[PDB]
Amino acid sequence: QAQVKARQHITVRLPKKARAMIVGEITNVFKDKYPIADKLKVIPEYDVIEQDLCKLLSPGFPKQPLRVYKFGSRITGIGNRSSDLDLFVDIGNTFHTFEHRASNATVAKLRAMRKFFCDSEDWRLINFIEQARVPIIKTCHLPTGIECDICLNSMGFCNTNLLKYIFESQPLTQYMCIYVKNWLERCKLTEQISTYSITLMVIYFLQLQALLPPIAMLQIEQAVLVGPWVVNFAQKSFSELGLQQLKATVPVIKGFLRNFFAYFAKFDYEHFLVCPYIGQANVEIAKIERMLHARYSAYVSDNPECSIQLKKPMVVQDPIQLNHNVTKAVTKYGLQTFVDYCQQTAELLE
RNA sequence: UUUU
Ligand SMILES: [Mg+2]
Ligand SMILES: [Mg+2]
Repeated sequence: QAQVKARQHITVRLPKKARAMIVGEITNVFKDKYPIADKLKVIPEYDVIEQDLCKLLSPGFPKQPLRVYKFGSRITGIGNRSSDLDLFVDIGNTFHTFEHRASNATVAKLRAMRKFFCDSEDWRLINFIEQARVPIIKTCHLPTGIECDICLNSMGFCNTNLLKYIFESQPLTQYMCIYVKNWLERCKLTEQISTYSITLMVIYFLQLQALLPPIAMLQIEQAVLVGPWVVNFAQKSFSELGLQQLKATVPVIKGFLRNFFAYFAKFDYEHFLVCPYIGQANVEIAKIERMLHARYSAYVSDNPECSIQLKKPMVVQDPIQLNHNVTKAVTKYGLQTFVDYCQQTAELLE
């Protein structure tokens, strides 16, 4: 539904559902959605899901290692009761193996898992996505009714741990991510700009305010790796880095949110990228690849096809899987819509 | 293009 392409000189209007949230009192996140989201980091239903996954799959893979990992918005603390649950099933100590493109061994495991879900009475198979970069099974866990995305890739679990450390260290980050997440949904932009992408933009914004560390700062070398990617981070106390941990009040949340939207309304996406790995302002698309760690340089030297896709309208770099522009699918019209909504949202916050 |  691109009116933007036809009338690029016209600001695409902020949807009313979004307008009414922004214009309305922001207290909902501070007093209602945050307690829900915090409680959803741990609930008994997750245990049932993990247990049922082990019961279902252990026969098919008779005596090999099997371990289930939870990740996604629920685990980091920005989920809601309708959120799905993302799960990484490690079969055969596959955790530390990174697959740029899903290997045949990986895809083979996924096809076998599919049949178990159909046959089982406890699960309802929804989708089988072998073609996606991260192949997943979408299935409903009928006992709890919770929709699950099952994958064989450990990177999601790894960046969920990073997010959880950030949120707990600097709770303002969590409040902001819950707000922009709901904003994104009311703006109907989730198909282009994901919740995860906007979380990285919030973290990067807060890094520029000297309230969060650069992720590279937390990885000075021993290192834990998933292929060429450094997935461990030093859980340094923010006091040790001089980072003050703010008391998140409605006024302070509202001020950072307004500055967040204002910043990305005026951000130069043509020459710069969102870079929580470097965590410094004005990180140029032209110089980013030379600022990455030796394992990336080594990895792209032998595999140039695996380098980060920088020839896109919007570049947001995953701070761990440094070869991943998480906004690579955003179109110039989708970006323009995002910019317009940011602009109009910043105004409504004053 | 589809998890994060
Ligand atoms: Mg999820
Ligand atoms: Mg999911």
